[PDB]
Amino acid sequence: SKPLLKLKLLDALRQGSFPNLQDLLKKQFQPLDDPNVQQVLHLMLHYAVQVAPMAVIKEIVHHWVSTTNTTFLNIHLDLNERDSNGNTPLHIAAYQSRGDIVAFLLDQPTINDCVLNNSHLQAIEMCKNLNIAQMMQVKRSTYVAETAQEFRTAFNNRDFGHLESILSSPRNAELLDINGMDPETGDTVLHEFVKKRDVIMCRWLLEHGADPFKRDRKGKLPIELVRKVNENDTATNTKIAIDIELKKLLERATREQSVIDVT
Repeated sequence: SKPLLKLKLLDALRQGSFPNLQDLLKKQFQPLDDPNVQQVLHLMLHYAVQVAPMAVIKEIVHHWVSTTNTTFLNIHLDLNERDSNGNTPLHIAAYQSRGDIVAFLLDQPTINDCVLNNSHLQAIEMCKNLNIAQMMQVKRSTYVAETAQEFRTAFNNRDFGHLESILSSPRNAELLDINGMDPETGDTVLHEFVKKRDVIMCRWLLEHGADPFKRDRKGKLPIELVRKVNENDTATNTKIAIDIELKKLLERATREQSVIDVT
């Protein structure tokens, strides 16, 4: 039954009519609880990238990817769905030299161009056409710079909601290094908040991956940026309580870190 569904879907995709595809799915890809139906639908974007016109690929993505929209399909297609080879639609598009599809996918809100297939390759490495590879490299570099800016905006305005959205992004897990030097300031975030003496932000950063063993551009560890104070107990040391708290936090984090960032 799965082979039948695959052949049926590919036939509709090759014909290139989205309205026809929509009707086909609505009437023949039922019920929603059929395993084969679900499995083939999950690979629809892969198959579309292989045989369908740009217009169809665009309609598929705009109709069934965004989780904020309810549709008849009743399935939110994953733009980063991995097939049995670990390939995503972007991997397929890059290998098949469909530059326009590659660019379109890279412009989508939920795209993750860092997914590795079973051979440990990213989509950009699938390119035989290096002009397409160059375009992917430039688009990634632009995104990296804009995201570094987004992160700076969020932490400098102390917007935890925004920070949550930035660090929870699958793509940012690899394109935004909380322990790396910012491309514009050259500074490392934990260090900056230690100097700012914002302990709550420091705690938040540590819980989200910030490493107390990381040295910034000046070769300084976060703990070395704490005010040079003697006392280890806040009792009767009210005027340096924040500094003591900060020192204690970083000392504890240094013990708890477990995995030191290696560069």
